[PDB]
Parts: sequence; structure tokens; C-alpha cells
Amino acid sequence: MKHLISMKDIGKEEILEILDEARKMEELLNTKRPLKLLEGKILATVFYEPSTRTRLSFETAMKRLGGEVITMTDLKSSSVAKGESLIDTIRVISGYADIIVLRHPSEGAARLASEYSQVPIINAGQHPTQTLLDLYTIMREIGRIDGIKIAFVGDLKYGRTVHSLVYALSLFENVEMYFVSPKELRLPKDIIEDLKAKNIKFYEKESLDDLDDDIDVLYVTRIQKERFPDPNEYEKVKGSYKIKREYVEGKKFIIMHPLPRVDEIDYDVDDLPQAKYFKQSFYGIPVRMAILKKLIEDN
Amino acid sequence: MKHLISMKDIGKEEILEILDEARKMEELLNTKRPLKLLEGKILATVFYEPSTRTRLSFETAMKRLGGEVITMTDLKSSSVAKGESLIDTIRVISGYADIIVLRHPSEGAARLASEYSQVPIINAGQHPTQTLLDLYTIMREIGRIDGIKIAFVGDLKYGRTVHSLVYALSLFENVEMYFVSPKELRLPKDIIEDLKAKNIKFYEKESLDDLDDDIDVLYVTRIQKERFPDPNEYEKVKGSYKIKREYVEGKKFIIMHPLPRVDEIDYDVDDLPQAKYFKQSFYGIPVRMAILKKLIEDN
Amino acid sequence: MKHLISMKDIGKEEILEILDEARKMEELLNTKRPLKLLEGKILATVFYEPSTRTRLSFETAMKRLGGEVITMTDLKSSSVAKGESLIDTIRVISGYADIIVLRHPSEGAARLASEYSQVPIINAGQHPTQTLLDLYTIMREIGRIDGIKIAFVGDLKYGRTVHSLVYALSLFENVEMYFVSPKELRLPKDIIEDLKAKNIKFYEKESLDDLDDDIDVLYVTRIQKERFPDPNEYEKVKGSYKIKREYVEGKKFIIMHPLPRVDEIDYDVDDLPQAKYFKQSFYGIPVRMAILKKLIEDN
Amino acid sequence: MKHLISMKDIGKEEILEILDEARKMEELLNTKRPLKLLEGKILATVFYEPSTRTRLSFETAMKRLGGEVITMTDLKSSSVAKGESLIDTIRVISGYADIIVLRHPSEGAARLASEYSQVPIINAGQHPTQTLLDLYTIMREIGRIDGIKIAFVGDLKYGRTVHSLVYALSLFENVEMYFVSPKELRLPKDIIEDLKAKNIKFYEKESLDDLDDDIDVLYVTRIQKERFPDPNEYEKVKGSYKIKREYVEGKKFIIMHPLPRVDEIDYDVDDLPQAKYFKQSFYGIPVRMAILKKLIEDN
Amino acid sequence: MKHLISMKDIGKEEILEILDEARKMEELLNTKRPLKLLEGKILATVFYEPSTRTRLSFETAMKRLGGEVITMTDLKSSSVAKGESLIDTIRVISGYADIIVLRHPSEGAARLASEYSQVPIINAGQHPTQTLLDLYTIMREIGRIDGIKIAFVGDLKYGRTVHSLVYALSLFENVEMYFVSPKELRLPKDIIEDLKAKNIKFYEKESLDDLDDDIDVLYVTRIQKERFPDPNEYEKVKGSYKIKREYVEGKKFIIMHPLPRVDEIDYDVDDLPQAKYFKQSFYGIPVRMAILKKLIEDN
Amino acid sequence: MKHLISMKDIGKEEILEILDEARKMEELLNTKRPLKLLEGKILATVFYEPSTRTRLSFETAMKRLGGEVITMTDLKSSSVAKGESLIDTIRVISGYADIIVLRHPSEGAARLASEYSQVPIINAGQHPTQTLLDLYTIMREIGRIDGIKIAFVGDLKYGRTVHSLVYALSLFENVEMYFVSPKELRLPKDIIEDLKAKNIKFYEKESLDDLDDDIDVLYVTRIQKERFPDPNEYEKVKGSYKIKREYVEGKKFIIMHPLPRVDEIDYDVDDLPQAKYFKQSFYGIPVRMAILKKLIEDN
Repeated sequence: MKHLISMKDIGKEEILEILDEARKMEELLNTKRPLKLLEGKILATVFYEPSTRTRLSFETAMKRLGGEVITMTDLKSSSVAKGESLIDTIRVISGYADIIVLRHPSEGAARLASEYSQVPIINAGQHPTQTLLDLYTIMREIGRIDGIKIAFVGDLKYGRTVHSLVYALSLFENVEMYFVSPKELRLPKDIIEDLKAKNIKFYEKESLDDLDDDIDVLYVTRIQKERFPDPNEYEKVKGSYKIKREYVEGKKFIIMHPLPRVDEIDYDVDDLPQAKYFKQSFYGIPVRMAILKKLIEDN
Repeated sequence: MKHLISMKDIGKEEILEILDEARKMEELLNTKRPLKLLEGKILATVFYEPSTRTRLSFETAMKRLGGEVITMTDLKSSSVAKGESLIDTIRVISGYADIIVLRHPSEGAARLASEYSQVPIINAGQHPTQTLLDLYTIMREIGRIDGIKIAFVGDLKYGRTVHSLVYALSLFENVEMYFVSPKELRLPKDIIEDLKAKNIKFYEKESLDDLDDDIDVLYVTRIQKERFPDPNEYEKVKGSYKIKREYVEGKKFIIMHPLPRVDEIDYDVDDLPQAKYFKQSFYGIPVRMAILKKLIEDN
Repeated sequence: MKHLISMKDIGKEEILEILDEARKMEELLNTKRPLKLLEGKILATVFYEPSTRTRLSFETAMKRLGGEVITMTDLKSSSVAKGESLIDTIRVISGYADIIVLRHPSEGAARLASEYSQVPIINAGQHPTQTLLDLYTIMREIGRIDGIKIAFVGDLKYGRTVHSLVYALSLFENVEMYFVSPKELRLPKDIIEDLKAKNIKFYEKESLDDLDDDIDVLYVTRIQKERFPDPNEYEKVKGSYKIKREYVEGKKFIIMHPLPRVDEIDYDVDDLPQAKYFKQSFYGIPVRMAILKKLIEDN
Repeated sequence: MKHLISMKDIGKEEILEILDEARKMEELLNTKRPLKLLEGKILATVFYEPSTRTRLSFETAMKRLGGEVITMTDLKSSSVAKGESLIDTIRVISGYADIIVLRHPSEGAARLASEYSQVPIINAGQHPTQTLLDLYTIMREIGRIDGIKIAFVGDLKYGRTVHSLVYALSLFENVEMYFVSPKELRLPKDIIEDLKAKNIKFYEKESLDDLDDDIDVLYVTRIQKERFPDPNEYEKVKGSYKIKREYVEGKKFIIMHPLPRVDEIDYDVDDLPQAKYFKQSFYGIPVRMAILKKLIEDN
Repeated sequence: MKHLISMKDIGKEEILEILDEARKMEELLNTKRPLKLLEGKILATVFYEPSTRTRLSFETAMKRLGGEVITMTDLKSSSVAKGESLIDTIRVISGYADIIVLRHPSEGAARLASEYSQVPIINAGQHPTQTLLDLYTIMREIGRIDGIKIAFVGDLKYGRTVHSLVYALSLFENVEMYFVSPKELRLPKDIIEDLKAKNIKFYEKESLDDLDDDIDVLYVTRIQKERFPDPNEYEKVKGSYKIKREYVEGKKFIIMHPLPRVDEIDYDVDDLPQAKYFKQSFYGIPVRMAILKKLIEDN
Repeated sequence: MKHLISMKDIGKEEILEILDEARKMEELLNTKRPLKLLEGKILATVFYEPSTRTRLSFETAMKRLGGEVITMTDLKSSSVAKGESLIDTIRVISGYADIIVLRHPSEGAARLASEYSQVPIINAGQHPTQTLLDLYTIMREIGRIDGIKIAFVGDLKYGRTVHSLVYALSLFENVEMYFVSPKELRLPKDIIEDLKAKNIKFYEKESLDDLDDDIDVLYVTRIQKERFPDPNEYEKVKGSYKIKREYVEGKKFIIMHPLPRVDEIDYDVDDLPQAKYFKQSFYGIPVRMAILKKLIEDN
């Protein structure tokens, strides 16, 4: 493996290898002793669109392995405004660092970049590293990925991360999926087709109540106010799909949600044992530590 | 007419009415005398995405009619970052001004806005005012819109303005359209269908050479370097479709191009008589003067 | 009157005079005819802290009277970063404009400014113009200021505008005030003192239900999420004091709220007849028109 | 003329004509009545480098004559970052406005602009308008320009405006010039040569004391802290050339200084009758009113 | 000790413990050899209000101990503008780093943060680390903290750091305090009360002359021009309290001043042996090294 | 060697010593093993004018040697806007770091800085480090610096780096220089004089054709669009001096060009063996590693 550009470039095997490696990394973290696996390496963060959340994750992961980091975050008067192209920049940074995490708006910028890069590229957005992080959390908390009952709540139409996860989970055995959302935000039709094709049992419900306390994972998508020009549409969705304390109490599921959370989950839900979004956030360090080490040694 | 949101809400009649009124406005400008048609009116520029080019046009047009203007340009910590919704803002500005030019990213923001606005809304981006401006230039310079041979060169795929013009022109009699562009940037298929449906003769050529003297209008689209992550791709397109002096000399056509022009047209083309992009720019004032007056009196 | 710096510089008489003049201004606006009361005058907007909301109001008001406006909005590299002091700036603008609306952070900046200004200063924040605007709305919609039953809901502790209004209303006869809020956000003690001293009957309730349908005006303060570091605190307040449709239906009161409104009032409340916040927003133009004219002629 | 690009394009004649017209404008301002000399005209402010001080002056002047203004201030992502050249912009604005005030960094941008502009260009920086403003102040306050004893204090080496004034004053009869400054900041040698050539009597003194009460005008240059990397150097200069009250009292001269003033003049000097810097600031409106009218009618 | 939020949470004991540890750290720095005390640790700088001065100090201290650092500095579109609360951020960073330096505007943000943080929080503003730094300088240079004669010059009213130091010093034996300042900037009354209560001998003088050569430490506060809207007020204070060379020569005291220094101390004072502000700046690294190590091991 | 401020402070000796040490560093990089030469050192990046390009180079170099870095990049509200002078900042950072890379606009800021710095200063702009980087590339690729035939193409007039290299190369034996450029951009006269004085054979050609294949190095300068207000001038230069593939094929020279490259070199040239600009970019790390180590040990 030499690049991590898309989840569709990784099979059920790589996924399990990475997850296994991630488990080791996690154990190493508890050691609470100075790790030096990547002692002499340099990770370069090339973001054409700022993202502190992302930068921090990778920077922390790399530093935990004993490596160093150099950042560069600007599509502004740093190169694109001037005239320096993505290719030239990638060739220059490619010569400075040992691995690169790229964040670019253009569709095939990451694929294109990996062509001119003489170093491994990690696409930070299709966000592979987020999907792996999701699978690691499920396995870590539920004990297994195969044969689980997971529900997706929220914007399944425009949900970036959601589609990537629905696809990755479709590679495992007996996974029941429940798609809860408004009618206007139902899962894309071509994805529903691929699920039927792969012969996966799923349901499309409209209310959070239609679910039953038999679900293992409740995955809440991000509901971004900006995607809804009409405020009534937003107050309609948020009000009908917000996860409240009353609804969570005594249930068997764990709550998952890729940060940030604005109105998708009440704050009084944070203390319940089934609230795992913050634990999930943490798991991001171990799996990114795994992905960094994996890509460096493989080269 | 109470709103100007989309070209598809205007028929061949309003189009001719507007163009006719634009003609009068232009004459009035030559008068070089203080106009006061909208003496006591206030135009509000509500841009959620900055655009000096647009703001200036409308602001100049309104002031030429003797009116006043109040500007507001921020999706940032002016309302969206805070929490004020498009609707509340539209209701407040609706109470301050007599007419509003709106520029928002969201798809149906303009339509939605016009529902809560107690004042005419002009959608500045579908860019109606730009298409009208285009039609007024053709008529003004060629003498007629019906039965003309127009060629569109450049990015016909992501071209915003181009699609709007191809549609508007399809409402006139015997207009021959020549679509010159790379294979990767050919006109969207569903637009080609509607042209066949409307029974309009068009051609899809690949080189600027398959054109000679029959053509009345050469419309050059904007080729934005930012749309092409791979510099070789942009270098290719620009090199094969740039309008040079040699190619323009002695031809019958007039050159049109919505500013700004970066590499689409050589500067030595600017003195040729067929170069009309700067005159086109000017025409924007008269037609916007017409649209403003039209929408205000109609209410 | 030569300056409008503080509400405590205005007595029950000026207040009624201004409100009276504001009424005329409103009538004049309906005329829908070009006003020219301040035809040759220039208003300068000197904001050391940006505020589109404020700038727009005064700029619209001034332009409705037929005057012109010059803006200047920066405490940044416009003077303070360089070294130009508030006094020098005020003396320069004082020479350019006929009246000035100032917005500065420093406590006595406005008072100090008026000392060096050879032109009327209007303090835009103590926000006088907002309080007058509030009183004009009440009188305009309820018919009288004296003898009304008004309730204040929300943050009465940090509430800015609220204190200014409670004081202004204390100058009128038989005004019953109901202070509804959480215990942590009760009205400042020294203000409660002054109310008892002035012999004014008021109540400090904790729930929106303790309120009967005998209230004439329901004034909802702004609940800013930024004032609450602990999200649970903000969630509690908003959830217990948000104005919902169910609670407003069939009641005699009119709802008042200085924009912007984020979570203080549900959108489905906007169609009820008792929702007046957008009307209130409009009233701001007439009263500012009055304040501008008043201060200019008085000098 | 048709353009105001450089002082060296104006002879002692135009200078006196402008100054005479500026006097009329000033009288007209006192009228305190709505002027409409340029009632139907539009002034465009094209600044590639922000300058509120400049923008405000011209905008106020234009509005006092009854004209309108459209602003555009960005060398950033408004055109230069994108790709739109100064020429294209000048050709577009040239079609919108009736006159243009340009502010560009490049050496010959203004001259070049005037070639492509179909409308008068006023160069706001060589700053012509500031020098005229200076001469108008001297004549207005001293009664005559010919035969005066003027002293220049401060940074005569990097002082911008100063050189422009020394040159303009060298066109008049019997002007004695006293150049007071540190040795490191003496007037450029080639300027001293041109003064000897024109046979003008001048002196280069080092202390403010060497000057006698026989001086009609004391011109204090701007001492900007940023031009001095070594704080001691800056400290030296300011301490030895700051204008204090004690030094000004009872003297015959008037104090002149192009704002802003940071440390060049103590605040306690502002009350003395010989302090004219704020009066000078005001005079800027009349002379700019003259320059705008002059350039518009002349075309 | 698990958090350093306020000086009032630390007794004369911890203060001496920290100071002692700081001494060791200093010695270790002179070793000029790679320290690895915190070799595998990560410090997170969470600033909601930018402050390079602060960030640099802690970042340098942490790196001197052999640790790593991850920065995050934005209250802007990084979380607060979006919607992510201080708590969620603290819970996420709490999972990435081993210790956190927090800088927030809200009053109890630090206290609140420490409740949800699973890692030690260091409040960088009440600024503890600056006060300790101050006490370490005094002890380091004077030899003892107990029984010293210290004078505070400048803004004792708005002086942030000053109050924190007057309180800390009140925990030691026989400390004579001299409060030199204008009448308008006298030490807050409630602080003077607590001093009388603790039975501490102090004096409130108005001139720098009232001080005798018996004083051991002359502590000059920061005089920020922005706190004084009236320039005369600022000119007044600076002129009467600036520390000049003449006044310092031959005196027994050492001069202290928390950088930056603008006009509080002349540059020609920097060479005198009693000028210690730059030495003090240095001491900040050792004591912060101590505070970081102390808080990490204690957990 | 204690400071690297100007190339004119370095003789043919140090140049060769640095280049030799740079060679070692490069070899050490290939080792691909953790270097720890500067294990316990801290490099401080003090940029008063942002420059990611520069910051990245030095930060990477320092980290490759096993050192740490602290950054500070602001002339804005970090010190200059406030009041902190370059000297105070240099004295403070001087106490934090072990070496400093300074980037300041003022002419003698670096020289002045080194006076107050108790640590080595590296001037990053006169850009020494870029010239050395240039010489290292030539020696590394051509085998020798003495007796080479180098041609300079482009803007020799405003070309900054170019002058620095022409001078440095004039210290070696038998270097033939060919200066290819438009007439308006010829090499500064005083530089041509010094070349004649040093008795160096050079030629001033106008076309890229006038050059022969005997040339060992083709150095292409940066052609910045911003330096040319007239767009026609820019295209005349770019069109006549851009390096195309056709012109490079089969020739013996290597192409050099300090990044970024916008229009100076076609992308299809990047694959040719003689294209060394990206290789040159890389060489920047080794030589900066040398310069850092050299300056630290020498002190």
C-alpha cells in the first residue's frame, strides 16, 4: 500500500489489518512511554482549505509516534492566488517530508497529487481515515463488526461520511442497517441499489420511534444549518431527529457522531454511558497512528 | 413583473420589452443630464458572497436613475455566523429598501427570499440580468436577435452564463448555434436535448478553424485556472482556444466575453473593431437601469 | 438638544417630543414621495467596532430624509493601530460632516467625543436610539406608554438594552413591570432599588406561566450563546424561555424583541398577529429620521 | 486640464486658477445650502491600496457638489489576484463613472491608466491634490504665497509630501525656505541642487531654536515610527523636533501638518491660534471640490 | 496540584515549592544539554484570544523539557462561530494532549474547563504563571521575598498583573509596599482594605520623587495607550511616570516590568545594571518549565 | 562566523566551506536515519512579513538535524501595531532560542538586529541562503563552479536573487556570463561596471537564440506579473523568454529557477533531464542544514 486516497481502494482485508495495527498503537499509548517508531520522520499537512480538527488529529498521531510535523495551510496568497500549481507544491513538499496528508476542494486533486508525489499521500477529503476511525470505534466498543444492528439518523442524502460507512460496512457479514431520516433526505437511490445487489437487509424508517431497543449502534450524521436555506426546514429536521436524554436512557446502543456537534445531540446526553462520540474522537489518534506507520514502512 | 429570479420565468415578450426599455435608458444616459426617474428610491445590495463587479453595476445603474443605495455584503459574522437567517434579514431589509438585488450560494435562496420579501427581488446568482445584458448587446450591435449565427467558445460544461444564454436564444427564430470546445467540456447533454426538442440547428465542433465568416457572434466563455487542478489541462485549453489577433482580423463577427478576461483574449485584439467585450460591459448599465425601473413601477 | 449620548440626559418631555416627531416622519414615509428635509446634509458613521445592523438603520434613515452619508468603520490600521486618536478623528470628521453617529468600546468615548466635536454626536453604544425605538413601538402598537403591563423575559442581568428601557419606562405613570428570568439572570439589584425608590410596582417571576393574559407587552431580550461558556446553562435558559406558538395563541400581548433573533422565538410564531418584532424593526427608520432632523435643526 | 497626474504638469497659472476656484467653493460651503454643480455626476474611487483618509476627502467633496460616488478598493481577490489588469478595470470603471480618483503602488500606473481612460483621472498617489491643498492653506491663512518665510521640520529625507511642496513653492517669487531636521534626515541632495539652480535662498539648520520669529509658516512633516527600526533613533528625532506649547506661544507663524499627527505636535498646542493643521484638513474639501469640478467641465 | 487556575488556590507553600523547582530547571538550562524530563508528552495551547507572547513562552518551556506541542488559536470560525462549545473542545483536546494552557475571555471559562478536562489545565488568563514568574525574579535577584521594600508605579487601577502580585506578596513577612500612581489610577479600594486587614504597611504616594533609595524593587506596570481615550490623559501619566536614566543612576533598586514596554521605560535605561526586565523575561522559561513538570507528575 | 546577514560578508572560502558541509548533510539525509546533530537546539523564525516558502525550508532543515522550532510571524498587532520594537523582540527571542532566522522589510533591520541579539542571526531578506543554495546546485550538478558558461534569462533589472548570484560568481575563475533579456530589463549599469572591473567576460544578448549549446547553466529568473502594470509588457516578455520543451531538448545545459514558477517554464519541460529546478528546491534543505549547524557550533 502506497496511498490512502479512497475507501474503494481498500478491501475487507486491509481494513482488518489497519484496525488490528490500530489496536497495537492504542496499547502502546497506554504504556505512557515515549514511542519512537517514526523517530526520524516528517509529516507534512497540506491543507488548501483550513481544518484545525483534522490538522490536530494527524499532528498528534505523528508526534505520538515520535515524528515531526511541518504545516502549510493556504489556497490563498500562498500559491493559488500567486500562480503555483498543486503539482509544483506537491513536488516541493514531496522533497521535504516523508509523508503527506492532503486536503483539497477539487474532485481529483488527491489522485492527481499522488501521481507527482514521491511520497505517500493521505487524502483528508471521500474521507478514508474517518471511515476507518468509525469501524475501529464500533469494533472497540461493540466487540465485533459482523452481525450488528446499526441505525443512521439525519441527513443521509448529503451526508459525506455516511455513504462511505454504509459502503464499508456492506463488506461484512450480516449487518442490519436502519436508515432513519426525513423523506427529502433519504439515502441516495444508487446506494440503495448496491445494498440490494450485495443482498443486505435494510429498512427506511421515518421516525426515531420506529426503532426498537435491539439496535447496537446509533450513528447520528451532521445536520448543517447552512445546507438548509429555509429555516423552517432546519427547525423541522432538528426537532424531529435531535437525540435527547429521555430517548437514550436504558437503551443498548452506543451513540456515534463525527464531530462537531451543534444541535444533533443535547448536552445532557454526554454523561450517559452510551454516548461515545467523544471516545470515538479519541480513537482517531490510534488509527491515524496506524495508518501513518503502515504507509511509511510499506515504503 | 414582481421578481427577476430566473430566465425561465421570462418569455420572448418580456425580453423584448426589457430590451426596448433598456434602449430608452441608454438614450437618456447620452442626454448627460441628471435623471430622476427613481429619485426617492433605495436599492439594497444583499450579497452573501462578495462581488464588486456585480455590486458596482447595479449601484451605478440605480444612481444614474437618481436613486440611492444601501449595501450589505456578508455571510460571515454579520448574520449566518451569529444565527440570523436569510428570511429574517430579507424581512428587515425588505422594510428598509424599495428593491433588493440578492446574491446567495444556496440553490433556492432567491426563490425562498421572494416569498418573504415585501419588495421586488433581483437574483444576481442562474444570472438573468447577465443574459439580458448579453441579448441587449447582440441586438444593439448586430441589429437583431432573430436569425443570427453565434458561436460559443470555451468551457461550455461549467459555463454558468453560457447555459442561460443558449436557453434565452432558443426562444428566437432561426438562430444557428456553433458549440466549439474540447471534448471534456462539451455542452451538457440535457441542454443539447432541449435544443433538438425546440428544433434548433446547432453544431458541435472541436476546433476554432471549422468556422469562417458565416458567424455573427463569437461568444468566449471564462476559462478559470482554478477549475483545472492539472495545469497541463488548463495550458492545453487556453492554448487551443485563446482568441488571437491573427484569427480575428477581417472577420464578420463581434467578440463577446463577460469580464474579467485573463487569458481568453490577447490584449492586441482590443483595438480591432470586432472586439466588443468592453462595450458589452457598458451596456450592463442601461439594461440594469431598465430592470430596476421596470420592477419598481410594476409594483 | 445638541447631543444624544445617554438616556439619562433626556426627560419624559424630550422623549415625547421625539416620539411625536417620529410619528410625522412615519407618515411622511407612507407618502412614498421624495423627502428633502435634510437635502444638503451629510451624516458620518464612525464605528470603531463594526455593526452592519446599526450602520444600515441610520444610513437608511438619513437617505430617506434626502441626505448623504460617508462611512468610516475601523479601530484597526485606520487610526488606532497607526496612532491617530479618537479626538483628532472626531475633529476631522467634524469638519466634513453635519452630524456623527459614533460607536466606540471605551466607556466615556462618546462624552469625550462630543467635547471636541463641532457637530452633533449620536451615541450608538447605553444605546438611546434603541430605547426610543422601543418606546415608539409600544406607543404605536398599544396606544399609550402610561399604565401598561409589560413583561421582560430572558437575560435581565447582562441584558443591555433592557436596563435602558426599564429606566426610561420608570419615568411614566402606572407602569407595571414583570421580570421573568432564571434566578442567575435576575435584574441587577441597584436597578431594583431605583424602582422601589421611584415607587414602581414590579414582580420577579421565574416561569412564563406565572404570567396571565392581562399583560399588554411581552419584551423578549436577546439570549446570546456566547455569554454562556457552559452549554448546559444556555440550553436550560433557551428551553425554559423560548417563545413558542402554543404559548402565544389567543393572548392579548404583542411580542417585542430587538433583532437579531436566534433561538429566543420560534419561526412559527412569526405569522401570529401579536408578533411585532419585524414591525418594530421598521419603526427604527422613522424614529431615527426624527432624531437626525431634531439634532440638526437644534443646531 | 484633462488629468491631474503630477505637479510637474501644472504651472504657476493652473495652480492659481485652482486656488481661486477653491476659494469660491469654500464660500459656497458657508452658504450651508444644497449645492448641485455636479448633480448628475458619479465619482469612482479606485484604490489598489486602502486609504480611508483619502477616500473620505474626495467622497465628501463630491457629495458636497451634489454628485454621487461608487467605491472599489482592492488589489486583492478583486482583480489582481484573479487576473484582471489595471487597464481592463480602468476601461470598465471608465464606462461607469464620470471621473476617477486612482491610488496605485506601481510607478507609472496613473500615467498608463490615463491613456486607456475615457474619463479624467486624479492621481491620489506624487500627490498633487495634497500639494495644492497645502498652497491653498498658506495663501488662505498668510494672504499670499510669494515672498514668505517657511520652515520645514522633521523627516525631510523620506518625507513624501514635503518634496512636492518644496518644488511647488520654488515656482513663486522670493520664498525663503528653512530646512530644520536631523543630519540623517536632511533634504535629498538633488533637490537642494534644483533650489540653488532656481536661485532660491534656503538654510539647513539642525535645531528648532536656530529659527527666528521672522517665519510665516512652520510646516511639520510626519514622523512615522515605522521608518525607524532603531527606537533610539526615533526617540532622538521626536524629542528634538516635537512642537511644544512653550515654543509656539507668541510666535507669528501658523503651524501646518498633514494629518495624522501622532507625536509630532503636543495636544496642548491645539488651542493656540497659530495651530492650523485641523483648519488645513478642512481646506481639503474646498480645493478637492475645485479640482473635481475643474476636471469635469474641462471635458 | 492538578490545575493552576488562580493564585488564590496556591498557598505560600506551593509558591516556594514551584520557585524552588524553577531554580533547578534554570540550572538544567545552563547545562546546555538535551533535557528529556517530559520526552513523551504533548502540551496543547488553546487560545480563544491570540497571544504570541504567551504561546511562545510555554511552547519554548515545553520543548526545553523535551516535550512536543500542538497549537489551536481561534474563537473564530474554528468552533465558536460554527457552534462547537468550549466544553466539547476541551473534551477533545483533553484526549489528544497531556496538559493544556487555556486562554479564554469569559470569566469562569478556565474553572469550567477544568471540570470537563481529564488533563491539567493552566490558566493563561488572573494570570498565575506571570505572578510566579514575578516572585521568582525577585527572589532570584534580591535573594529573598520576605522583608523587601517594593514600589509599584503606573496604572494600579486597571493593572491586571499588579493586583495578582500585591496579593501574592501579602502572604510573606514584612513586605513594605509603595503605591506610586496618579490619583485617578490608585489601587482598588477593596485591595487596600485586605492589605490593612492582613496588617501590611503600605504607602500611597503621588510622585516618583517621594520614593527613597531604600527601595529594593521598582515594579513598573504597563501603561497602555488604548486604555486612555483622551490623549492628554495618556500624555500626562507617561510624562510623569516614565522611568528615565537620570532617575535610575546610582539607585539600589532593580527595575521590573512585564513586557512589552512601549513608553514606560526609556531605552537608555536598558544598559544600567538595575534594569532587569529582559532578565525577568528569561526567567519565565524556567518557572514555566517547573509548572509544566509539576502539574504533569502530580498526575 | 557568527551571523549570516550579507553575501558581501562571505569570501570564496566560507562559500566553499559551507558548500562542502552541505555535501555532508545531503549524504546524511540519504542515510534515512534519525540525525541528532542539533538535538537540543531551538530555531526561532521571526518573520515580519509572512513567507511560508522560507519558513518551511528552515523549519524542515532544523528538524532534520533533530532540533526544534518556535515560530512568530507578525508585524501586525503582535508588536509593531502595539509598540514593541524590533530590538525588544530580538532581545526576548534571543533569550528563548539558540539561533534566529529573521525576515524584515526595513533596510538595515538584520544588521541592527544582530547587534542586540545574543544568538546567531540568519537574514532571510539580500538573501544569502538563496545564493549559497544556487552555488551548491551548480557545483552539485555541474561538478565545478570555476570555469562554467552560465546564461541568465529574464528580468535582470529587478531580478533580486540574480544580482546576488552574478556577484558571488564573479569571485570564481573563468566564468562566462550571458545576460539574455529585453532591453528594458537589462542588468543594472553599476553591476556591469563591477564585472568589467573584475575583468569578467560577459555578453548582453536579446534573444534566446543568440545563445549556443556550449552553455552549462541556464538560469531563469522569476517574471512576476505584478511588476508590470501594462499587461502588454508582461506578455511581450513572457512570450519571448518562456522556456519551452522544443528549445530545451538535446541541449547540454541544466535549467535553474528559484521557485515558484508561474509562466517562466512550460510544464512539459519538467520531464526533461536538464530540468533541475525541483532538484534545486530539494538542495535547499542540505545547505540550510549546513548553515544552521555551522552558525551554531561557531558560537
